[PDB]
Amino acid sequence: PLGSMSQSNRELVVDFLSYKLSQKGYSWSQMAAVKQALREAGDEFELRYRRAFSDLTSQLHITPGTAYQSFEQVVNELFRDGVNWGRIVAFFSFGGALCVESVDKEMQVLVSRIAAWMATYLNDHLEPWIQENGGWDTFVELYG
Amino acid sequence: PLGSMSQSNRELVVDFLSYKLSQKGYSWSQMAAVKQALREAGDEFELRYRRAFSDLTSQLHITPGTAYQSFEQVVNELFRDGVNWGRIVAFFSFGGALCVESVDKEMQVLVSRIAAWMATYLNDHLEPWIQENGGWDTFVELYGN
Ligand SMILES: Cc1ccc(CN(C(=O)N[C@@H](CS(=O)(=O)C[C@]23C[C@H]4C[C@H](C[C@H](C4)C2)C3)C(=O)O)C(=O)c2ccc(-c3ccccc3)cc2)cc1
Ligand SMILES: Cc1ccc(CN(C(=O)N[C@@H](CS(=O)(=O)C[C@]23C[C@H]4C[C@H](C[C@H](C4)C2)C3)C(=O)O)C(=O)c2ccc(-c3ccccc3)cc2)cc1
Repeated sequence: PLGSMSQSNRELVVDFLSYKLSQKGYSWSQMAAVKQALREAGDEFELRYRRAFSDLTSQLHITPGTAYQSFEQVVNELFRDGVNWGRIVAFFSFGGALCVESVDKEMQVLVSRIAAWMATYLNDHLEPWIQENGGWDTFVELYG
Repeated sequence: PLGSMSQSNRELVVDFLSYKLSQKGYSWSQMAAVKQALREAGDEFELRYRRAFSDLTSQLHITPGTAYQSFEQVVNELFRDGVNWGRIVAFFSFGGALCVESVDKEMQVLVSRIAAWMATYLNDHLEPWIQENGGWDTFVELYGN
């Protein structure tokens, strides 16, 4: 019978197939294609701007009392000269480094908080620009 | 829909953060850890058994006319002598190679059908073994040492 294990097994199938296709330059779906391009873009960005990115991550002193306001202020400096795809990649890489740092410092509780901050920032600040500049599909075209 | 951006942007955040955490040996969730261990196990298996795996994948070529039974027949031979985690990894890798081949042959439509055959096989055949052998959490523990 179709219980809860069948649902989680389907999720594993989709994830594994998405991975294998991506290794050959193919994609499970357009969403998987966006996820893959953004994973690779973040790696490329972190490699190209290692030293300058280290200076950015050091600007936010994450503690269990850190509110969205503090994250928004640092991220706003990133988009000071306007929005572009590269600055959006830097934004994802920044939230990415904050999560790693939180777990390193045994503050795993902050990971869910960071994820919610990122979603709010995207929706409030970046989504209108993303829509006006061809959506995530254009980012995939440009990156590939 | 009213919640479509909220859903998709959240999905992107979760995916990217899961990826960054995994690169440093951490995991977003227990499900993310299962997914990562299975991705790495698949790569390991494919590397260790390159020649034997080539013999297996050459047994089946999916066309728009291929029925589930042809897939189930080949997969059944993987588990004729019993189930273990390594044979489960080989099953996932097998499905992955069938999907790659479908896209190589410009038949991307078959990838969702293969994924549904894999889910059916797991539900109809492997759930009792997975449960009895400690679930996917035991696979993660065993693979990680
Ligand atoms: C993968 C990647 C590679 C490079 C960059 C570097 N960069 C730019 O290259 N900026 C371009 C404008 S752009 O449209 O963003 C160009 C893109 C080229 C391809 C396809 C698509 C996504 C990627 C990769 C960027 C467009 C410019 O100004 O000439 C930047 O926008 C940039 C952003 C942030 C920092 C930075 C670094 C450390 C602390 C704070 C900020 C530096 C450069 C960012 C990502
Ligand atoms: C990542 C990986 C590495 C090796 C194998 C090879 N292998 C075994 O090594 N089998 C073990 C028993 S086991 O419980 O599967 C051991 C595991 C060790 C770690 C942690 C966890 C998942 C992985 C990796 C296997 C348990 C044995 O027999 O002593 C096999 O069971 C095996 C399965 C299928 C084929 C095969 C090859 C080509 C065409 C068709 C089938 C060959 C060997 C499969 C995966």
